[PDB]
Amino acid sequence: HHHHHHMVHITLDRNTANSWLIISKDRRQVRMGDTHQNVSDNKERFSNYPMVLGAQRFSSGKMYWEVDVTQKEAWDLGVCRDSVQRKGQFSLSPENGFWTIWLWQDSYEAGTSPQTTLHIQVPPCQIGIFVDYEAGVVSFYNITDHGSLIYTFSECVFAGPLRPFFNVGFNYSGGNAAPLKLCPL
Ligand SMILES: Cn1ccc(C(=O)NC[C@H]2CCCO2)n1
Repeated sequence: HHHHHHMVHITLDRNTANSWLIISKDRRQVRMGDTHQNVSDNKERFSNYPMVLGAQRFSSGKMYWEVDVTQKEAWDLGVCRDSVQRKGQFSLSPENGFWTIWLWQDSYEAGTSPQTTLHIQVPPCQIGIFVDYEAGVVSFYNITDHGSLIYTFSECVFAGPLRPFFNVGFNYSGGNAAPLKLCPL
């Protein structure tokens, strides 16, 4: 792919984070804490899952960023509507305003309804995310495997401003403590 030149500098929005997340001072890394991180509750925070949004809002153009997932067992990544539900249980689907992929139990899947099996020969350590707002496209790339395509959502109906979306996953196993990191441009 030749999307690197649409690179954007993403930072995480503390105010949207689940109350157990720890966001680094530079707002470029997030991990699961072992307890509540001593913040007040607010209507923006994801309550049920270890999720957080980027601060940036996109309503036009082409955007590209990269995320480091090294040594994680579980995570979700992509974009979502600014108006997605924050509280209670929900599925990651385009009907609910999410365009995402994930790792779970040694398999990679795209957040369609129902979910789609991904075919990855080289487990990725870094994921590239490309959004073309006007075209209605969200694509995922395997940076570890020379940028190979993972998945394309096309005919997307964004229906609002988009925000970068992250889920660090639970750490019931003790094997999923590692952070998500936004990689330098
Ligand atoms: C499950 N559910 C429905 C609505 C809410 C909500 O807004 N909670 C946030 C807090 C902290 C201050 C006000 O309430 N949570």
